[PDB]
Amino acid sequence: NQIVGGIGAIAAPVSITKRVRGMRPSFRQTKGKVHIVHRELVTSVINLVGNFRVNNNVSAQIGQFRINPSNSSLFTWLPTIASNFDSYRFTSIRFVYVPLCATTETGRVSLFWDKDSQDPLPVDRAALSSYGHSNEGPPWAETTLNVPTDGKQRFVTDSNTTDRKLVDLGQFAFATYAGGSNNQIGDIYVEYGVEFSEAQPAGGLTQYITKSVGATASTTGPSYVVDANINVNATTANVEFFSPGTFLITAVVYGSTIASPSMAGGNGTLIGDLPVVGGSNASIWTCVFSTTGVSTSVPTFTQAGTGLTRVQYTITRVNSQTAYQV
Amino acid sequence: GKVHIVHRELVTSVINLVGNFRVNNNVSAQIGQFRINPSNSSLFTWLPTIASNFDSYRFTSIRFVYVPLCATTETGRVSLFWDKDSQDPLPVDRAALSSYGHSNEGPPWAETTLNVPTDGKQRFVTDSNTTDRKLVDLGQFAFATYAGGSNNQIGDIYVEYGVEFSEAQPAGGLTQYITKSVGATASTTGPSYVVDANINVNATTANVEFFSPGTFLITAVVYGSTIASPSMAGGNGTLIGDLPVVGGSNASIWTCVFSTTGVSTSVPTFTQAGTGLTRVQYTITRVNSQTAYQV
Amino acid sequence: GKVHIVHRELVTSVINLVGNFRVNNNVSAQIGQFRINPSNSSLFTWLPTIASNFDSYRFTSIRFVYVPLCATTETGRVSLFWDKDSQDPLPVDRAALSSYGHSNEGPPWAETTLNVPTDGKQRFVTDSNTTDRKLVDLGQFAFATYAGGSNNQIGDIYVEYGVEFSEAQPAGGLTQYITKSVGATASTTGPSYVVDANINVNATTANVEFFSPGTFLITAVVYGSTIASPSMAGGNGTLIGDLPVVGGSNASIWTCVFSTTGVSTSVPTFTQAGTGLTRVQYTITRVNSQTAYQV
Amino acid sequence: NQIVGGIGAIAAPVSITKRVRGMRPSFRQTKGKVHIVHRELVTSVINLVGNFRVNNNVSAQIGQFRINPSNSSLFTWLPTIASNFDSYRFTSIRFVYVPLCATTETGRVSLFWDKDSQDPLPVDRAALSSYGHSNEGPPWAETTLNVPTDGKQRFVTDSNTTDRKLVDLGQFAFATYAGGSNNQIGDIYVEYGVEFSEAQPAGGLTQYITKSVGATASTTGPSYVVDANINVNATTANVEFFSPGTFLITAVVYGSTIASPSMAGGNGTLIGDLPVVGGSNASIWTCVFSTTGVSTSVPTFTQAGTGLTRVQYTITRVNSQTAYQV
Amino acid sequence: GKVHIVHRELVTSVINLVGNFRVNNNVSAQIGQFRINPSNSSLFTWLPTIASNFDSYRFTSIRFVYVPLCATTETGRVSLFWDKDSQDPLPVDRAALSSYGHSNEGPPWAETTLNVPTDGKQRFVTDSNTTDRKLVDLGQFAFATYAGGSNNQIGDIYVEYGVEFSEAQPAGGLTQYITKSVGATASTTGPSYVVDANINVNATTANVEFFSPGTFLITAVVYGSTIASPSMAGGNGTLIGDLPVVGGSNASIWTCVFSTTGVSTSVPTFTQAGTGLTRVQYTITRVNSQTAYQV
Ligand SMILES: [Ca+2]
Ligand SMILES: [Ca+2]
Ligand SMILES: [Ca+2]
Ligand SMILES: [Ca+2]
Ligand SMILES: [Ca+2]
Repeated sequence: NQIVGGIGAIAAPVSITKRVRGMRPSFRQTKGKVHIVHRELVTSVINLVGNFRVNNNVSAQIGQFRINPSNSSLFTWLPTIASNFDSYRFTSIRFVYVPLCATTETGRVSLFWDKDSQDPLPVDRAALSSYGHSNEGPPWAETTLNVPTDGKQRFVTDSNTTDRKLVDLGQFAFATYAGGSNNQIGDIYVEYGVEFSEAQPAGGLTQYITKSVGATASTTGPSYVVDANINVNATTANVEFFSPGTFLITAVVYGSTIASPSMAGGNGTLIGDLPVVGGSNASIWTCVFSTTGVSTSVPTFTQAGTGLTRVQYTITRVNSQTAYQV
Repeated sequence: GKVHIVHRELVTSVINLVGNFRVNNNVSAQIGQFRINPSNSSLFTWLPTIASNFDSYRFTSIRFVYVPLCATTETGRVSLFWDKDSQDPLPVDRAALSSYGHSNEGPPWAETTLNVPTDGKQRFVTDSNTTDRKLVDLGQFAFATYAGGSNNQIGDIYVEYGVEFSEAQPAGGLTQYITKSVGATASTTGPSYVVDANINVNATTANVEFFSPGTFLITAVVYGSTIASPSMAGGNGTLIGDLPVVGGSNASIWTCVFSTTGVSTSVPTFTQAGTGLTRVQYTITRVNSQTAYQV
Repeated sequence: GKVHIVHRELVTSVINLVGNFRVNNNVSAQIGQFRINPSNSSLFTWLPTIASNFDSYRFTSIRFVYVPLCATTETGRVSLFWDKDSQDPLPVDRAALSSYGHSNEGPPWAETTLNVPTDGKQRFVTDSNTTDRKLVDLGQFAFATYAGGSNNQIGDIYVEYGVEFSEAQPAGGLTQYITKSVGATASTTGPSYVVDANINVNATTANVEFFSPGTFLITAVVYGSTIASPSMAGGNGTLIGDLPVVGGSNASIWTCVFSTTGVSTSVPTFTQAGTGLTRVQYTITRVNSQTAYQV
Repeated sequence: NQIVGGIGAIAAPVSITKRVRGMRPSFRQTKGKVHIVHRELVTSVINLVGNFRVNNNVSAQIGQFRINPSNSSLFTWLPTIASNFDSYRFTSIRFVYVPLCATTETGRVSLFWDKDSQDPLPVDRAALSSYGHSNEGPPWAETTLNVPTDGKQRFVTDSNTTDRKLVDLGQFAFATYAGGSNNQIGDIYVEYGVEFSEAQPAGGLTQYITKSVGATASTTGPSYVVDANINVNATTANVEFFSPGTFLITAVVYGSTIASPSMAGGNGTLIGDLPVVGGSNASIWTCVFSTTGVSTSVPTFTQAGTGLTRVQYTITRVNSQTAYQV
Repeated sequence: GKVHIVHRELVTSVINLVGNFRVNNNVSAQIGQFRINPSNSSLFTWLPTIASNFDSYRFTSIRFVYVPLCATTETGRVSLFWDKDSQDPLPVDRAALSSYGHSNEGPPWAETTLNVPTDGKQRFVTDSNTTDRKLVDLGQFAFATYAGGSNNQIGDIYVEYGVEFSEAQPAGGLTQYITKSVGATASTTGPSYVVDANINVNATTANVEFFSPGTFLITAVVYGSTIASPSMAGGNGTLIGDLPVVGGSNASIWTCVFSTTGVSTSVPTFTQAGTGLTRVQYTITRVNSQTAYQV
């Protein structure tokens, strides 16, 4: 209760941390608009040593916390009920950072908001500091930013909508530029109040991406993945995720002879059987698996093959007890 | 007729030593060098890209903050102070800075602000010509640190201002032109990104490092006998482009785009070797990351 | 948090022909190239160095004016007009020319103004530019001359405006980057001080020529067989510094500071010959005069 | 905000430290007496391990925080305006110690006040504890002492005044006797209110000391240095400072042949050129330099020479842009 | 400065089938295709002849009615609904359309209206370029029918609107240009009268039918080997002029003026045979009955 002498001074403890409760969502209707407020987390920030890095990976994949109720990577409970509406408006939203490391962890972190959604995620240390809404902060003290709202209603991303910039409240991000260690530091909570209007039949929750050696990116659906998948001719069909959760996939390739997908030795763990067939001109392989984060080498599938023409996947989110013949 | 911007940006990092007294992260203190003026590119880093398109200013309110970066277990004393004329000499011992009328010390694990009083008069922005550079500034800012116990970056300082420009001039750009020879130094031209410190004589000696953050585009020509390639790796700043290079008999021209974090270490940024050298030139611009030389 | 800038500046020169139709000084006319947007470096000159530090703009007033820099003894009507959607394809006849919602036809020796209305909307500037640059602009400006005349310069167009920026970005650069292989249809980034008019195949063909005024700092690499030195003189643009150059075996790098103006005479500005070439790169930026090379 | 359990107890944090502001001085006149109150620092205490030590060096140089408005070693802003008066009186003065190390730094420190000014600075551990005004304290908690004032007016030390004991309010000191490490620990602030009376033409701010093999100490002016300079016959003319700041010096020696002053390899850094001439019977060398602290071996000038008779210096305080031909 | 018209015109007919679920009178539903926008010539039929002379609009109030045409003894369910973005996919079963917030069903022998809410913002009219075509529209309208028991036209739907145009553009016309080859489809240009469905390969196969009402003027060129004459009789639409025609060896050009009612059947409208064909072109304009090719 009493800190030892002297008096009236600044004291630095070993750790400070708020304790949180999982409050329920609460609804409210008003003039045909349904209003819902809730709080959940997004991710936990991890730092490197001696290297600038933003959003837990070095490629940093522009977007990826695109603030929009259809985005599953940021909101984890909102988008499965936001697919019943075609318009929204944020009435209040703030990002809360709460630490979970000791005071002896070093490396000053930051989190910030941009208004558009294709500014290519800065690399210089000085370019981070000059956003209009940010918080410089040490990695052991809580920091919160508000992000300003509008009156304009936007759309809730049911189609491809390639100029995905007029329908977004902005973009959220965070970065670290010192350190330290290679541990978790804290986790970012977001609490928010939204509106919805003009109810709709339920849209899909299934991504369909295509990739040949060319146009990247002829995709549709909610971006569980984005254009980060490597194939040229060689032992090259690499898929890796960044969004957490557990998914149901189905793949189809084309070209010369192939091999089996070697998922072992990387992120994400099997849960079923993954039946596979092919090896002459095309092959199909479906699976179901869970994954956690994360940024690392030797990515999550490394389908080799010999000489390839096209590849295309379908991704959908599903629980545990949906796998194959167990 | 008078614009009025309000912004909060970065200045520089701080680096303490093991129990001495340093002002603005060097010995010998480089008199001036943080004169607060919207064209001084060495302290502001977003402001002077628009102060080149004006001539007069008036700071309506300005404060300097200091946020921590280090662990709470590191000893130190950081201090922030302000003299109202630009070329009174900087102090040399820690006992002197208690006498400044606008000062604020504090431990390196807590935030620290100070205001700096303004006045309702207008000044000029151009500083390449005014000797003396004394009535064209609103003052002079300097920080200092005096304790142990490491050599690590233990924070940085941010400004929070409000300006009033008037009667615009045409934008000449933000490029530098740094010549150098084995002799008189250094005949700069432009803003002050970098710096009257770039070691080169005749031997394996053509060294340039930076001390301001940000991403940059540099071109350079050299002269003399056989020049080796610039091996940029090992020091501060990382390559983002392709680094084209040519020559090696009488001259060698090479462009680069990169970004540096500013904090320093040993083995500086570029470090061309060469064999026997005469002179060198540098043009430094600040530009973003999309404009990289592709491979 | 809304700055407000009022300023007046130049766009481009106007040249006419011996009795034909032409929009914006060429016949291919390259749809949308004078879209009005604060980050359009081909339209504004002083503005986009400020505009690359913000996201949301709003013109509060904008007014175009045409002054004659020509004698009163020559004929050929000029015209100014404005279209609020940014890719209607640039008409061909005289008849549909002078019937927009805002236009002012005039003779080539008289001063001619053009108001253009504003909206109370926030629009983004340009940031990794979209595929329908139509919701982000406040309109599209173009001029046209017909039934001259001669083949000389007969005036230039100035812009008065007033803007409100908001939501400050980090400092994007003002340098651009253009690569050109053989059969290229170039990829670029940053502003647009040039567009895809820079011809090269394998022969004495490595050409680039400007249209926008002002001083410039360029760097350029080439690749292939032996490369001749660039021969600047004979056409547009005047050298101001040293022009260092090296290479001639597989790749040559050269850097220039220069100033150019206005009309293209019938020869491009730099004209490297070479003997066999693969690809060329450029890095254009806008500087002032004293950032030259001093040998 | 809330310390974890239990409740109503004593908690030890990682660090405590006050944050300070550089308040301006403020003047006041009353009945012909000018009254001025101000706060500034003096030094930062550094400790050894396993050895008793007082005022950051082992020789400890009796005096050296002699509390008097002419003393530059303690007050750093006062003496340049206290040279316009011939009498003073302290109305309120306290010494404040504020920590800057972590809790894991050990070695209990102390600071104390004596009333005279030639008590020879104790060496025994027990002799430290029994001063009439002191504070035993750990090196991580703030401790303050007041020091009692009088009504008696004293003089402000414009002359040699060899019995420099009736004109002083006392003597300040501090010491450490355990540890620990070899780091800085904290710094001592002094806040004080003075008076002045009977204004004067401005006296000098220039010390002139002499030294031969004999009478030590035939000096004048403000004691920037004190009798700590070694010369006997041999390669022996050693000068080292303890007061911080930057100075203008001029030296003159006598005797047999000499050598150049080798300032490199110790405390204090060059700033100009130091022209030097001589080498037959006498030699002159001036310089200008800054120094920081400090107590170490191989002192700051080590003028060697061969066989010497006298040496005498002149010291004055001056800013940076006063050096030779740059 | 802003015009304001109020009008009530025709959209299209409705045709039910024997007990299935069809949306907008076809299977596969053709995503979009009734995006409500004054340039969408596929739903309005008097409006876009004046919306080509403007750029912006704002519907101030708009309702859609459905009047009956069939006998009262015919079973059916017609429905009218509206999604507020233009490229959400259309429903595929009758169970889905109960979830739309603005819907109104009814029997095919009674009148049925629905409103559609507006908003006070202005959009653009041009849709040849905006991908995505999503923020330039006020919504998307579609009807559907789900019962028996015939294949007859059982009504039609009418709009009743009020628009506010502003800042006119010059009238380019209303012509189409529909190229086609045995391969990629179809590279339209202009309004959407007709349609990405016109069957032709090489055999007795060059078929074009319409689905919008009105009187029209079409020209067409063909290519390949021997072409037969267009036998227009037997299908929808009646000749009103002379039908001139020429050629039959490498190409054949033919103009026609006619009117079609739109409702469909088998054996489509024109149906040229030919022998072996390469490509075909069509220009379709809407024009009245006095402009017929006389005999
Ligand atoms: Ca939607
Ligand atoms: Ca000027
Ligand atoms: Ca931004
Ligand atoms: Ca005296
Ligand atoms: Ca138009």
